Amino acid sequence: TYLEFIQQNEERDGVRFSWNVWPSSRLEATRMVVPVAALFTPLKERPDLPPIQYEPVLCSRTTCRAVLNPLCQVDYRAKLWACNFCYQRNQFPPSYAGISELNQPAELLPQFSSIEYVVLRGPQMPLIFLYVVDTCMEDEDLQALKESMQMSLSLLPPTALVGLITFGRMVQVHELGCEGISKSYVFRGTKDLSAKQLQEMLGLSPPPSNRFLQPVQKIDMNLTDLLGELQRDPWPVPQGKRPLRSSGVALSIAVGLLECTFPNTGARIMMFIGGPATQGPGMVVGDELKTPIRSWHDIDKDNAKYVKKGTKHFEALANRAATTGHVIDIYACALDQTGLLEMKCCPNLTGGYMVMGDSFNTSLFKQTFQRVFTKDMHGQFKMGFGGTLEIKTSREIKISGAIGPCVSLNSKGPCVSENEIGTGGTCQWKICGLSPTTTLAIYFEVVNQHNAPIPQGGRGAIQFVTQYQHSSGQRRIRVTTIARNWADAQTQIQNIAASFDQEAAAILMARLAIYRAETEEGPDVLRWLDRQLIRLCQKFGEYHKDDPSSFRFSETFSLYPQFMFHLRRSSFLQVFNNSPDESSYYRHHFMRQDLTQSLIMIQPILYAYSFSGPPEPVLLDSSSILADRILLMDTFFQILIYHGETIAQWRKSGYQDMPEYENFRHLLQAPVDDAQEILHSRFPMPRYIDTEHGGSQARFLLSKVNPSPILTDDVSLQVFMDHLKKLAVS
Ligand SMILES: [Zn+2]
Repeated sequence: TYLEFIQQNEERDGVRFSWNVWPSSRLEATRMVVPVAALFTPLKERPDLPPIQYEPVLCSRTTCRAVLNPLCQVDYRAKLWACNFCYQRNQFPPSYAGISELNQPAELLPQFSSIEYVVLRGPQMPLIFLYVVDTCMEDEDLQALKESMQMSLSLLPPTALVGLITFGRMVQVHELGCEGISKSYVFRGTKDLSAKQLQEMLGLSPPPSNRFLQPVQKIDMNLTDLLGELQRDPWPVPQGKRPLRSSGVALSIAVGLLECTFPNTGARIMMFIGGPATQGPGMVVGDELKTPIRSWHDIDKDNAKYVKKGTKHFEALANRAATTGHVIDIYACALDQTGLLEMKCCPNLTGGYMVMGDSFNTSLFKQTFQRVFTKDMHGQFKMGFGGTLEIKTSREIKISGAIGPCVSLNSKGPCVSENEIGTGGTCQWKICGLSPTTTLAIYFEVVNQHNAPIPQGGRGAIQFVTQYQHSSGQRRIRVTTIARNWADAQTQIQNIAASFDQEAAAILMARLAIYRAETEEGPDVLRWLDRQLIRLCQKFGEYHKDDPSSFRFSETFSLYPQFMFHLRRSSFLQVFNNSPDESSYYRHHFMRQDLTQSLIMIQPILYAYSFSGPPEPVLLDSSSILADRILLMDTFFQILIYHGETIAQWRKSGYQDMPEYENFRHLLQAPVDDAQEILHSRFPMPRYIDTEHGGSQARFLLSKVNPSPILTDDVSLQVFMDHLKKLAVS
């Protein structure tokens, strides 16, 4: 089964390919409109497998150096292995001399196609956490933020190094390790500062001691008291004015601080803001409340003064922190926009988190901020730091590029395609921050000539190697080797077509579309998206020419156009009903999510709970809203519960509470158990809504159903389908 294949290979290798059978011909690979691409989760949580306590064995050929993997043929008589990539014959290290067919090392076993090594790379390093805190907010929000930060301090490893940079109109860099007296350097939040500047201005260069960054359990009590001591920015806010907030200067100081003290090691720069930057480089809006912040209309009509300048400021800091190996988080809670559009590149490129909300004094934020510090079954943070991702391919496949939370390392080589996609031109990327959630999209190109024979073994291989700093300080190397069969398209079209993963392809094409819209500022992303959908219909559909009623799709393709119908009208591509900060927020989380959550984002799921049936997903239509059943809707960003008319009065009357009807008792608790399960797992925490037929709060449900570029923009899926069928049969 291909369903069973897709599911097993993601659970084991954390990979979802657009096509699980690849065409031998580079010419026919183009003719299949969706490229050979994969969603890749490098740290896919794998509790069944143990960590391997020795060094990976590497192919001795200089131009290759691939890791020993289960696809390598082994001469158990001669104690040699042949690399599946370059066919070099390699000897095993003398530790393996007792290798045999029935007693082979872990890396050769098919259960370890995905494997993690624990290696020794010199001195261990403690985790670093730099809190950059906005103090231009109300005392309630500031006090609530103080609790969450004190709480996070209690969870950090005892050896972890912490530091505090507070800022309002001024930027104050605090000094730790000093007890009985505390110093602080104060900067104007009006001028920018470089690394070499800050080093000389702060005078920088077996228990270790740095002035600005100190161990947690060693200076634990002084800081948690200080966070409670922290009060508002003392400057008064005049009439109709916004506080002078200089977040861009504080971030530049925070980035430059770690840059010339602890470069090239794990560090989180966590910026908390309760409003937009109003002063200094990186400013998003003036201090006059008379002038509104932003809108997609203002920037479109070129009426946004501070957008282009401020964006360049944060882009410069993002590439400095990514080059240094540092993570930048942004926790923004305010009643209005905070500048996420101009700041998105800092978490987007370093793998840092982006969190939205109305205030810090909400359940939503407090629960989200502690999910950041979720520990695994061994008591260690689920965070990884300074990940280097190297990909190696068979000589018939080249790498077009990657799309997701990463930065290119500019590693050229034979596997790198000349035609680039996303973050391309390299076979290595840096990912400063990652978790078992982090999912990149890698795009490949079949290079084998059209009339060339099928490659040697009949299957193409791809190896993913991820070296990262574990949250325990250990150096880990995660290796995943996959293989898919080559196919002669001239004789095996149905084999290729049957291996199509429509869910993976839809998301893989979505990342292309969103990257092309958000980056490079494409004007007609939909016209590309519509054209590719029509070709896929013309290629893999069944029809008689000029007969739209004849058109049909097999089960392997039938869901793809519906995905495209919701994608092209979703908030990731149509932004003019959200604020620029909101649009950047949705795209930030989509670009780093697995397949399951990505499908939920593009096409929200609607489960119906009715008698005489288990919970069944139903069409996102007003027709699904029936009186007999209770429906759950997941939007990823939000969860909603809705009860029909007849069920609404049953519950208020209390038949649930009757000892007669245990029948109704479990029907109104089943979706709440299911909703609460998604609540306490997803990151960030989604906002939750429970409503009924009266539905004062049920407006978002109806706004997601029946809500009101060659293909039609009509809201009715059928009208979109009948137009797609018409064009596919031309
Ligand atoms: Zn090799």
